Amino acid sequence: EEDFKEGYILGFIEAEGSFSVSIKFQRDVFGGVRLDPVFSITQKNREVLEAIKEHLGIGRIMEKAGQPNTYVYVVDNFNELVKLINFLNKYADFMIVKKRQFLMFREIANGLVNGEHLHINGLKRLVKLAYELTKESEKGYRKYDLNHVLSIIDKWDLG
Amino acid sequence: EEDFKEGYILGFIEAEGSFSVSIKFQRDVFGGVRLDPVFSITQKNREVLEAIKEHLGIGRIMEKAGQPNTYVYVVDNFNELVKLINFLNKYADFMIVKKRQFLMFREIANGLVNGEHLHINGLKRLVKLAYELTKESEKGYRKYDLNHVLSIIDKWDLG
DNA sequence: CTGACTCTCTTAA
DNA sequence: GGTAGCCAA
DNA sequence: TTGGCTACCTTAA
DNA sequence: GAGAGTCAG
Ligand SMILES: [Mg+2]
Ligand SMILES: [Mg+2]
Ligand SMILES: [Mg+2]
Ligand SMILES: [Mg+2]
Repeated sequence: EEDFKEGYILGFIEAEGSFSVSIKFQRDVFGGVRLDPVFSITQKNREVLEAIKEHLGIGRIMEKAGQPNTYVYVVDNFNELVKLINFLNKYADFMIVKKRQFLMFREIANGLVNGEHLHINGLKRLVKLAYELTKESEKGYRKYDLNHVLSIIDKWDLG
Repeated sequence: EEDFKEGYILGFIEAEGSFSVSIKFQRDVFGGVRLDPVFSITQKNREVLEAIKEHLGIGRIMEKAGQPNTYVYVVDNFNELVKLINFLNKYADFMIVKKRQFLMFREIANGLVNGEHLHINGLKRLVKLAYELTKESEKGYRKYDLNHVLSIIDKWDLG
């Protein structure tokens, strides 16, 4: 049964999967702030990343910078992100370890997938949701605090 | 599906599961050397460990020494170890990341279960298989090298 | 504006 | 993610 | 001899 | 496990 196989992935994602939304300051972007969603799984054994990549028909594999002979399975473009999300909604309910992260991650991805960040308030909202997301993880951090980012969005608006 | 749930576990085990066989020098044991098999999964989210434990009907949960507020799901007694192994043999075929570790782990666990370590040569073989196991691991280590352990067994045999 | 490659930072395995 | 010490059972 | 709680060591997430 | 820079597209 491949249901078992899909249980393998979801189980694998709960253990070593990663839902992240970076904030990149780009002057030519609306609001002067960009949100960049990135789902990924790191692994020494390139093999498993290959299966998953093949069973989901999305994402790419690479060498993890700074850690030679280690690989990262990544899926970040909007199109593949939707498929990824489509996939997880199916079992989201049994998601134990990372249910919240995903839910918050989906909310942001979809939000961008619906151009919510195309207006000031919309952008501020997603940015806030990104910081909430960080609060959910142990290994995450932020270069600048929320108010700082928000004050940059306001500066841009005055333009 | 209970099958999907079984895939969640196997996937979880491949990512963050642990198959270990410690060597402990105990002067009153046969060969002066003991091999101690331990399967375990560490996790901050105690919840997920509770499920797995409740689903495998075996193992225990504890806080992880040195890492307050982090938990470890451990299954090490011979009885539970067999059930654990019985479980994994089922899907052992699809195991990608840790297939070898398990196979080598099982060989040792079983070997002790059948008292193979009760005769010198038998004990020596399992000890060797343990070092092979460490070779398969990235985060493992040995306090003493193999020849040293083997020379302790020989010393004890003279007595 | 988004894609994606390069690089950086943290700790739970 | 993996080892090893100890002492009771 | 094995159980299992305590303490220690490493890096792949 | 997770965040940010840069520049081509
Ligand atoms: Mg991007
Ligand atoms: Mg792993
Ligand atoms: Mg034991
Ligand atoms: Mg891990």
